[PDB]
Amino acid sequence: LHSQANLMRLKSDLFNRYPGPTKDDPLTVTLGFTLQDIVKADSSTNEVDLVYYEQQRWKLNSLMWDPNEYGNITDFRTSAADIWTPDITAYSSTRPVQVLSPQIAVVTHDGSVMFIPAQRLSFMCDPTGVDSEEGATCAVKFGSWVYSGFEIDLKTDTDQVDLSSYYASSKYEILSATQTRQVQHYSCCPEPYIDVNLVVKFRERR
Amino acid sequence: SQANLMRLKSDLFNYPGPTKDDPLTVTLGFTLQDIVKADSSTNEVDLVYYEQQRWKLNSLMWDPNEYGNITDFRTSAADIWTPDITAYSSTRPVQVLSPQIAVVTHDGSVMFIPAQRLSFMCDPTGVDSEEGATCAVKFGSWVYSGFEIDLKTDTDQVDLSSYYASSKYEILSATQTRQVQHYSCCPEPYIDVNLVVKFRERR
Amino acid sequence: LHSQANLMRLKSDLFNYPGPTKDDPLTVTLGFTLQDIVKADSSTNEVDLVYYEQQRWKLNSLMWDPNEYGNITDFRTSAADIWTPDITAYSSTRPVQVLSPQIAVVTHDGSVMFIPAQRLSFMCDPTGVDSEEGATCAVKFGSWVYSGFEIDLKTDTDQVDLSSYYASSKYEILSATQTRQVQHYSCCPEPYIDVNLVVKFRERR
Amino acid sequence: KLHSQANLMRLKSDLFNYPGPTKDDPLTVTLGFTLQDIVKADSSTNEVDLVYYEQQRWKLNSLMWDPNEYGNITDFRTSAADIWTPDITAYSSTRPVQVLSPQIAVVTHDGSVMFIPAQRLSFMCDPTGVDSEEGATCAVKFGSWVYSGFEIDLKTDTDQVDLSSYYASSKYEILSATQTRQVQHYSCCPEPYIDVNLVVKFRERR
Amino acid sequence: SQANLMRLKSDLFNRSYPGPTKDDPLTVTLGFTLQDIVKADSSTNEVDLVYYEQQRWKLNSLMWDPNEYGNITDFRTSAADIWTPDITAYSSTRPVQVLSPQIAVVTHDGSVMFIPAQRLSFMCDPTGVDSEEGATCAVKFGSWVYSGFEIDLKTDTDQVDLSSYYASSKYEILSATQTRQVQHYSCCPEPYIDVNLVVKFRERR
Ligand SMILES: CN1[C@@H](C[C@@H](O)c2ccccc2)CCC[C@H]1CC(=O)c1ccccc1
Ligand SMILES: CN1[C@@H](C[C@@H](O)c2ccccc2)CCC[C@H]1CC(=O)c1ccccc1
Ligand SMILES: CN1[C@@H](C[C@@H](O)c2ccccc2)CCC[C@H]1CC(=O)c1ccccc1
Ligand SMILES: CN1[C@@H](C[C@@H](O)c2ccccc2)CCC[C@H]1CC(=O)c1ccccc1
Ligand SMILES: CN1[C@@H](C[C@@H](O)c2ccccc2)CCC[C@H]1CC(=O)c1ccccc1
Repeated sequence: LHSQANLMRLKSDLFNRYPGPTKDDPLTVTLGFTLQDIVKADSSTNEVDLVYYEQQRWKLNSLMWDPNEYGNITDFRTSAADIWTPDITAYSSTRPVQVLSPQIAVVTHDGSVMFIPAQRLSFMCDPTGVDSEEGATCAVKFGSWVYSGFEIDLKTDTDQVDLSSYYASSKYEILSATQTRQVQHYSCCPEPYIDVNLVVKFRERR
Repeated sequence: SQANLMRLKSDLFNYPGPTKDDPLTVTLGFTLQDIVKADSSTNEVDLVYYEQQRWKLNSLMWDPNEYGNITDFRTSAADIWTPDITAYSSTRPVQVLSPQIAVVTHDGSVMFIPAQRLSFMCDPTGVDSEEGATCAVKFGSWVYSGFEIDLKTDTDQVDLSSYYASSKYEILSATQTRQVQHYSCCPEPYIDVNLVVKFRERR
Repeated sequence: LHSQANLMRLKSDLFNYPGPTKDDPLTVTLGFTLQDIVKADSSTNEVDLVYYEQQRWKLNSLMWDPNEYGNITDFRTSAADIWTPDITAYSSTRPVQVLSPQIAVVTHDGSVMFIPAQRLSFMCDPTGVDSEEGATCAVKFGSWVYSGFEIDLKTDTDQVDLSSYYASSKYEILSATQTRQVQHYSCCPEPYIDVNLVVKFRERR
Repeated sequence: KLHSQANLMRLKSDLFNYPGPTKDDPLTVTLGFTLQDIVKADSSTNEVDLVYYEQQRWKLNSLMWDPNEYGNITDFRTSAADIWTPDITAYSSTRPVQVLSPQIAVVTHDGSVMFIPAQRLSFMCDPTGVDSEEGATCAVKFGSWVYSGFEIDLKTDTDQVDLSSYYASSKYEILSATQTRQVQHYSCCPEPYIDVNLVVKFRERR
Repeated sequence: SQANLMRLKSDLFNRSYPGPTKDDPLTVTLGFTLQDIVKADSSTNEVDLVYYEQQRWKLNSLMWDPNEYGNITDFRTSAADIWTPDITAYSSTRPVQVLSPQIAVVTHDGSVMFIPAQRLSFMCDPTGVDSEEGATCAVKFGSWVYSGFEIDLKTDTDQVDLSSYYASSKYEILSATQTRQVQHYSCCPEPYIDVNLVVKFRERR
């Protein structure tokens, strides 16, 4: 019972009292993808639909505390709406992302945050060769829409997409799936933007 | 009578979810109402069902004698904490087919029974045979591990007593089973109730 | 401004109810006007209807004396500004699509009327629709969370209003009835009330 | 510049900080349709989809002001949500209307308001004969859902639907399109309701 | 540095913009980046595009001195925190779908840049797409409610940016131009400004 009034004393003290990153306050977001399924490939429009979850990690000094003086709370679940989250976007989506999981994140006492939204995405992809041995290869990069490498940097823990939850009876078998940090330039802006590029080769099952 | 109830609600409302120190057990039961569609071009199947959810909070307890012998009441689910029970292998956002209103009883227990339509990952191969198709989908808290939310069932049988009698697909069997599993994000295990459905096309 | 200010003052007073109970129960009267059977899907056994649903109920908490409020006898209000019953179609397969403005009318005796137009997909096997005998389907409506002890349902007629049915629909209506029923549900000991809409239809000749 | 926006921000504050029409204080709404396109005709469901915009004009004494007491301001743009708007609805839609334009109205100093939303509407319509020289004919009426002829009256400026912006390469050519005020009874209510009936004759382009 | 920023945004927002007037007009620069022609429907004559709409404008009310806010020169903010122009496609057939965060960048001289990604269905007869010559379609963009006297438009170039066009699209772009036009509409005596996007395209191979 005391435990609950310690948490709401913490949540109140952190929240009731962060404008996003700046070049003076740069931030690094670690990204990693777990591909659950390739649902559909449309060769009349060259759209492919993926189901996956995107693990996101970042850290802020604004959210730090000392467990010692909050009944030894080390972390808490909270709405993603109640905290700053990064605007990590797919570059070649052809439809708005459909969110498949609760929008709840976990804040740890070192100020570190973790969010793992599950999503359905339609993206630009030519499935030619998916009915052949070689299969088809498509790619899609993910990055902050409005924050350049000076404000938001990206990182991965591995270049292999997690395939351990891939749906074993999908219409499409995964032949490879990698995730790789890149740096590119864009017409709007002198400054470079960071992406993590998701490349997947796939073909029709047996 | 009415004054008692509007006093009770304002008293009870004016809980930050479960913690390791204060865990919660949620009881789950499924009632399968219809297998609407089986798509063999994308391997997706669409179900209409209820998700019975039961849990209990000390913070929602009261003495009926102090509130005109009121023992329970209806409230919007938005007025109370509800569990983030999610299908692991959905391919589209869940569509809610019923009012989201729960019932709280004086012992702090809550019952909530939403109707939903879910598209999930399922290969219907064999649905046009005697032996039918078989698919599974597991349900659980997205963000709470077994240390914060535990699950249980009262029965391993999915309720088929209202299943639509003229559906395109007849149900051969449907079971609900609690499992424990690990996920890459986290060292703590997460609990699920796995729904396994066997079905085929109607005569 | 004098009748305008009398209405501001009235809506203030009334709006500034925890739903029905066993002690303070409620009767909702329902009627359906079927405008169209839009689509029958025999690959999924789903049929789509367009109709409007007249709802009536009465709260003592919405009563006022017109003499105290400039002889105002009734007013239009947003459905969100008042309590509305949770009348739900039992066998829907998609969320209900609202086709009309969500505005109710409250009268000085506390009665309320609300008449939402809706597109509904519900579970229906349309087999026989291409024969002289036609197809037959049913969908029942009722409170999701209130039993017969908290909400009762009534109809004025068992005939669905077909006077606005689309004359050039793909589907011709052989009959349409609306019938009050009392039934038990697994969740609960106490029976719930429904109004059962039974439509009989065939492909246009 | 600064001053004229000081006066505008004043006016809006003063006007915004009306319960709809009553029998004692009824309102006349003028309606006019501009048909942009017949997008689709579905003879499997007898539904037709139109894109059009709906000109709405009405006048309120509560929105009246003196231009001379507010820096010679004679009108302003405002969010359609910041004011009362009429609940004009199609009687035979088969799907919720989709709004294709910003929801912004213009209020003039005499209390008059104009609002011209673009919409896509599916409504009940048997396209039988769209592939003949005579074409198909369909009708849909528009009116206040909850206000009778005692509360809201409807009028048109012309019985001709504006076809000057009809899409020249539509799948369907317009033979005629008219808008006509009618009076009718409905089961719910002893009071008659007003509608403007839009009658369109069309055929396949060839 | 955090403090200065949260001091600025606070200063700019909770202490003042009512949109443009005839007395205080605004010029918006528009540029399009065509990403993909996704679909061409010859049964309904609709074509779906994915594109950016680069928008620039400038407000005196959004100006500040960097020396009074720790030499801050710009900042990111949600599109909802500020006024944005109501730039609309004239001939869309469905509501626009937003594909990117709605976040803008404000600079100390009061200038704003906003680059939303969108998918649009618009009116387009794709006859000829299966030929060497291809199909031609056009769609104009402008303020829905502001005339040339309130909002003017300009382009930075006649060339639609094709440098990110999807290389394996079903349709290859033959040309794409963006041209400012002036037009009168039935509602209003004043002329309304548009930027007209004209795209020539054909099936790939
Ligand atoms: C750079 N950005 C790209 C998208 C890009 O962020 C991206 C890169 C990789 C993966 C996803 C998105 C497309 C056009 C929009 C711009 C960012 C942008 O919107 C902006 C706005 C105002 C000032 C400065 C920048
Ligand atoms: C564990 N979880 C699974 C979903 C899982 O909760 C589940 C299990 C069974 C049935 C449905 C969902 C997918 C990936 C996301 C993680 C949980 C998760 O989102 C999280 C976020 C921050 C900190 C700790 C955990
Ligand atoms: C009884 N009810 C039916 C729906 C039922 O209300 C109904 C009846 C006729 C027509 C439509 C709906 C489906 C399963 C859910 C339950 C109501 C229900 O959700 C509930 C929740 C907590 C305590 C007691 C009851
Ligand atoms: C009159 N109305 C018609 C629609 C009608 O307004 C209409 C007429 C022409 C074109 C469109 C709609 C359908 C059924 C609903 C009723 C009005 C209505 O909703 C109501 C509600 C409470 C009290 C009194 C009236
Ligand atoms: C002029 N306008 C056009 C749209 C037009 O702004 C446009 C032009 C080019 C490209 C897109 C939109 C269609 C009909 C609506 C009117 C503007 C309009 O809605 C209005 C409303 C009240 C008072 C004055 C004007």
